[PDB]
Amino acid sequence: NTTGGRFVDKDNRKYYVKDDHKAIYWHKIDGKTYYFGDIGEMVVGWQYLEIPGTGYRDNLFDNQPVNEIGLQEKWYYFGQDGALLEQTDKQVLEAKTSENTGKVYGEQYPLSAEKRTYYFDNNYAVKTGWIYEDGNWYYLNKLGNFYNPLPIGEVAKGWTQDFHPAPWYYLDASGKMLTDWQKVNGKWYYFGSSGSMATGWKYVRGKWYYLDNKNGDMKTGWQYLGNKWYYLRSSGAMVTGWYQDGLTWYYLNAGNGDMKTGWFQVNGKWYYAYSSGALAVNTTVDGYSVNYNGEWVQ
Ligand SMILES: C[N+](C)(C)CCO
Ligand SMILES: C[N+](C)(C)CCO
Ligand SMILES: C[N+](C)(C)CCO
Ligand SMILES: C[N+](C)(C)CCO
Ligand SMILES: C[N+](C)(C)CCO
Ligand SMILES: C[N+](C)(C)CCO
Ligand SMILES: C[N+](C)(C)CCO
Repeated sequence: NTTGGRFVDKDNRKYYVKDDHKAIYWHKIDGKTYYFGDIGEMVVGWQYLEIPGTGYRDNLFDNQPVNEIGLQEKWYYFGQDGALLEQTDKQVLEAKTSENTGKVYGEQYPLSAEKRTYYFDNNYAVKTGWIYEDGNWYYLNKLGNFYNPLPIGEVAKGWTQDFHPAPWYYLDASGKMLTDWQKVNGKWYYFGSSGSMATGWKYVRGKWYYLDNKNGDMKTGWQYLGNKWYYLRSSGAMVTGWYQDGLTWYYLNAGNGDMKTGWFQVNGKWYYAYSSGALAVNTTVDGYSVNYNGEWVQ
């Protein structure tokens, strides 16, 4: 809704001048959208800018006061003629890098040789968060790595937290979200149906597995958890019943799986495990005899 002015080439910059004042920030001119920053220099290419449409950064000229309101910022793409790319779906564009953002008309820089697919929201900003395409989920970065906004809107690869104990996801080499059991850096992780990395005890397909409570990696062998011992086989699955480690027998509780100590009964017969879990065999324990199977013979 800006009219009556004209574009001007001056001082190796581009301005829009109306009645001898310069356009600043966002303007809708002649069916296209432009942005002229804080002093009037028309921008081109990739730009991380305050969002348009509020009025506070819109239809303003440099003779007018500017509200000190700090608006939210997003990525936008402008053509080399300054016109905003008004995309609401997706488009393959030169990759944004450290060398091709925040430039104004007149500044010399090369377009990126590498092109990437960028996704856009209904208001022409680069989209972030989860998107679905061709049978897969991809995550578009919401934040910079851990201030610089460059990563925002890029396709996440590898281990990625989704911030609103934020959930972990793993995206493969093309960005596809993995589900179910996956081996990453030599260790097993379970991502279920939703993609969220499991932690703690998890019942999957009729067996118990323990994933590290913080890191998600599947444990095997003997594990001391919640003041009790459990034995997990090499596949990760929790064992119940009798288990022989070398010559030594252990009994893992039916159901819960915790290792028994002291006197315990299995199918009518009595057994004694020392504090280590080791079954007493062919000896006595406090007056009671136990045979080669560890059974109490009265
Ligand atoms: C990965 N999903 C989009 C299915 C859920 C994340 O909120
Ligand atoms: C990235 N992991 C989820 C594997 C560990 C971080 O604590
Ligand atoms: C070995 N896991 C059971 C952890 C995954 C393969 O099914
Ligand atoms: C039964 N487990 C102890 C293995 C899981 C939590 O109930
Ligand atoms: C079963 N015993 C009698 C051997 C000991 C526990 O009461
Ligand atoms: C860990 N336990 C004490 C249960 C057995 C020794 O490996
Ligand atoms: C002989 N035990 C009772 C110790 C184990 C049989 O599975």
